This record gives sequence, structure tokens and C-alpha cells, in this order.
Amino acid sequence: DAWEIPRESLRLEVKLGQEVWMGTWNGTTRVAIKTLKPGTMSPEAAQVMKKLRHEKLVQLYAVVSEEPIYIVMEYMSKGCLLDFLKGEMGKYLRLPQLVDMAAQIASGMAYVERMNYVHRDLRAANILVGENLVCKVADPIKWTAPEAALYGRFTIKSDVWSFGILLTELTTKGRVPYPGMVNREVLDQVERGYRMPCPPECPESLHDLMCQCWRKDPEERPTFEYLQAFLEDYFTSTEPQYQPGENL
Ligand SMILES: C=CC(=O)Nc1ccc(Oc2nc(Nc3cc(C)[nH]n3)cc(N3CCN(C)CC3)n2)cc1
Repeated sequence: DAWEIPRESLRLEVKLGQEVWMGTWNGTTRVAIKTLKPGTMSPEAAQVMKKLRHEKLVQLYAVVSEEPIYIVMEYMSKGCLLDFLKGEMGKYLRLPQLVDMAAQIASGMAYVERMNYVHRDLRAANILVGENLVCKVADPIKWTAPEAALYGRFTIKSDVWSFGILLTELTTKGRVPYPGMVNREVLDQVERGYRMPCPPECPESLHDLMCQCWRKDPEERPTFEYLQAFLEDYFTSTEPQYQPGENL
């Protein structure tokens, strides 16, 4: 019964999803308004997001319980990261900015890890970007760990698998993993121990990190806090003699 607000207090301005809007709350604060079909399940369907609070996670500000439904949240300047990587900023990005982006989210997930939650669909489409290349965790077998796609063993260690796949999206400016292979072909070949090669111009030492997130044994995959610290320290500890190339 807390968080609750009057419906007059939030003006919805521009559509985004299919719904989700940009607006204003108390005629001041800029906000993202995740509507509800009244519904659609609908009051099922929030407390999940009220239980979690962190800088690299997206924030719930307030709600409307009785129908029709409304949820208000932090607005992210630059939209979802998959669109940002392929589109105009795609061609200008480089390793230094790409590894910082990757570090920030590793932070988000190290909160979720510490809090004993599990996200279950970490990937570029579900990260949001803001001003100053700020990125945050928000709200498909190719991204999904084996245990999870097959047998439903979703854990924090299935999220880190998905992370390493997200590392490949950063490195190809947002290409779908496993170029030219459909989901059934991925599933069987990955069971063989196949794992994507080193992308062009991406240094071998980062490809190793990718390969460590993708181990066939969940336990052996590293923590998010290891993952954060490693990407934080990259250009001093790992590739001190890095040199700008044509894409990276
Ligand atoms: C049904 C939609 C869904 O599950 N997720 C979703 C929601 C929105 C979305 O697009 C989007 N969310 C935004 N900000 C948000 C969203 C939230 C929840 N906080 N801040 C901003 C945005 N832009 C796209 C193009 N830009 C030039 C203007 C801004 N798009 C893309 C995917």
C-alpha cells in the first residue's frame, strides 16, 4: 500500500514499446511509464523490483494498484543497448568504451548475485543505456546456458554464461551470436564443446574471458565480482600494449 500515487500526477508523452511511454511525474521528474493492459493477467503481474535497489539497476519510483494498471520508473536516455550498438554509435565505439560498458553491468549483476536473485534473460536487448555511456540491467536459446535451455536450471551461473555471449555482441557491434546457424544447430554444436572463435581484432585475452564464462561446468564459471574487477583493470593488467585498430 506504500509507493501509491494519484493518476492525475503522471502525464504520458511518447510511445516506446508495444506498452511503454516517456512522461513526467508530479510535473517535474522525467520517467518511463510501463503500462498494463487491465489485462493481461493483469494484477498478477513490481514487489520484485521494490525488493532491489542499486546504481547499475533500473529503479521503480511508484505504482497504481486498482485498474487500469500503471508502473513508473527511471528513464534511460539512450534506450536499449542492442539498438545503440548496431545504429549510428556502432561504428565509433572501441575497446576502451566497450570494456567499461561491460564492467558496469557486471556491477549490476554483482548486486543481484549478492542479493540471491537470478535475472534469467541477461542480454543486450535487456540492458538500457543512458547519457555518458551509462548502462543498467532492466526487466532465446542462443543467449541461454545449456542447463537452463534444456533442463530449466536457471541460476546466477546461467546469467554469467549469458554475460559472455553479451561480450560477443559488444565486440561485433551487436551481431546475433553464432553467425549463420539456427537455434537447433547451436544447441547440438555447443553440446560438442564448440564455442565461437575470437572476433576480428578482439584481443585473445578477452576471448579467454568469453571462453571462461562458457565452461560446460556451472561451478567453474567465475563470479560477477571477479568479472567486474577484471574488466575494470583490463588496460593496465591484461593488455597494457593495446593499440587502436580499424574497428577496435
Ligand atoms: C514491452 C517492452 C519491454 O519489455 N522492454 C522495453 C521497454 C522500452 C524500450 O525502449 C526504450 N526505452 C527507453 N527508456 C526506458 C525504458 C524504461 C523501462 N526505462 N527507461 C528509451 C527508449 N528510447 C528509444 C529511442 N530514443 C531516441 C529515445 C528513447 N526506448 C525497449 C524495450
